Amino acid sequence: TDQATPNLPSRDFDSTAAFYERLGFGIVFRDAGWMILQRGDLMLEFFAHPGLDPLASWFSCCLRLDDLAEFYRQCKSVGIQETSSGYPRIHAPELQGWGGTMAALVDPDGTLLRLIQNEL
Amino acid sequence: TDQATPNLPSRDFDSTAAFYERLGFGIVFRDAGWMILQRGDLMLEFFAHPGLDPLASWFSCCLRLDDLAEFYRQCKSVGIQETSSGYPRIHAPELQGWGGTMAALVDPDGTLLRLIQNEL
Ligand SMILES: [Ca+2]
Repeated sequence: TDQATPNLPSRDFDSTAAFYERLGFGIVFRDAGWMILQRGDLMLEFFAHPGLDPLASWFSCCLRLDDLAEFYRQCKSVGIQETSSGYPRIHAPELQGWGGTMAALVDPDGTLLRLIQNEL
Repeated sequence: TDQATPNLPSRDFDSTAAFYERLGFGIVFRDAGWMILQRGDLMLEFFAHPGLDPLASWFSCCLRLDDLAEFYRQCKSVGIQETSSGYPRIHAPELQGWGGTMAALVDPDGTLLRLIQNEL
């Protein structure tokens, strides 16, 4: 099956893996410069980027989810805080101008994951 | 189905849509700041980034393809040059350091799409 995957920066592969592992992602590949995490059909690939400046980062991807509320619930239960300040953090689901609901997760490297509910 | 999609920059949605249309992608959604292109199961999302410098870009994504050969054949056939610098451009499939094969496509905004043959 053809699939397009995001390529996201990681300042430290161990901390990235540990963060996403709490959300159900497992490592399916890892070498000195590349890491792939998977959670069911969700696949994220990370490149080593020790010099990243999170505040100047335009990195982001979308997670289009069949059940956004489950995932969102999961983020809050492992202790990611609902806040506007610092990272990592989450932003609650909000009705968007396009009739759908969307939340946001910001990971330890300041990467924005837009969480979007699939049109059921 | 859950899916993670890349979010890639575009200085001009018209030039982006016209380039990917030659490779079989259609527009699924477009507004002033966001655009979504689709080719079968491949989904790419673009955000407006008029200040981007295509020669200093860190943006990339992977295309993990059931038939890389076919895709690569379509790139050449629409006239994307196989060269070592400048954009857009293509890099021919290369047996990589994992046993698999890989090619590279650089798009009109300097974005690197790594083209990988899936393991059938
Ligand atoms: Ca056209």
